[PDB]
Amino acid sequence: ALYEDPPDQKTSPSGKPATLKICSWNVDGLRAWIKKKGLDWVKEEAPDILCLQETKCSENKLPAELQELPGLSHQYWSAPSDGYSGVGLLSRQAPLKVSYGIEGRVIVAEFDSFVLVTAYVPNAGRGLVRLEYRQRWDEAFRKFLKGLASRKPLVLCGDLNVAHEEIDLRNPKGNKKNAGFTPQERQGFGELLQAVPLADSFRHLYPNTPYAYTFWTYMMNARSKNVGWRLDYFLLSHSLLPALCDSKIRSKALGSDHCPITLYLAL
DNA sequence: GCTGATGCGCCGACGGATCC
DNA sequence: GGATCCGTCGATCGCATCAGC
Repeated sequence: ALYEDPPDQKTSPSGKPATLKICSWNVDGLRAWIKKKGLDWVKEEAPDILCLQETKCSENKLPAELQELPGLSHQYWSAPSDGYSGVGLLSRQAPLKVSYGIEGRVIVAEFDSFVLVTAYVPNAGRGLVRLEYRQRWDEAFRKFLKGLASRKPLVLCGDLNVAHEEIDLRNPKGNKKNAGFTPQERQGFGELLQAVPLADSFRHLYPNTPYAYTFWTYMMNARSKNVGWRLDYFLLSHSLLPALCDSKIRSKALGSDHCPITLYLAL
């Protein structure tokens, strides 16, 4: 069954209008994604903040298009030290603080009224050869997130590399031993929401909506059949739920095997 | 400088067995 | 004997290095 995202709800349930638009995208390689017109999609979406994962591109190699972004001119990049991984954070307004780590996987940006964490969570790998690291990472991430000095509410977004529940992927039965849908990963997502605490923005608004995916394997034309996974999230502190207008899956924006996701907050 | 081979990280389809 | 459950296998992309001209 295919899916079409409901229209954009730009007003919080109390009736206040959105004032912050946040977009997150695993881009499957930034230089490729630019060549496939992904920057055209960003300009059409006009986010206040743009979070990229899997840039596979060090800063000296960022295409020049990236300094032709005047609405997103405060840019911060993090790649591993040892053409793989990599994350990026672009913002209309300069943040108050920017830090990296908890690897080239996490950027922390403090804005006026909240703290944005974008994350590219390590993959448990084919055959699960990296699942134990993932579980160790999950726990270090959690403890890092909880221990964020600021009393400001938390926005965490990006590629979290797990389909939380069976509703979040097409083939839950046959993927229960596969990376991204192990009991160990699902449990990890569960602990994060309660430990921190955090809420799954998309399902707080659409708790029963099936077939909403942010990832489709390139193989076997899985995207055309909407055979996919929900691997990309916005996660909110409980106090930011009143200001939550909508959380979107931009299924039609091409350029990666991940699609963009977008958050509308009313601050 | 540029190309192509190769290596690496990143499951849906399919075949066979069991169950009522 | 249709439905379901289980294990096996081939395979998309982007980017790196390496070899050659």
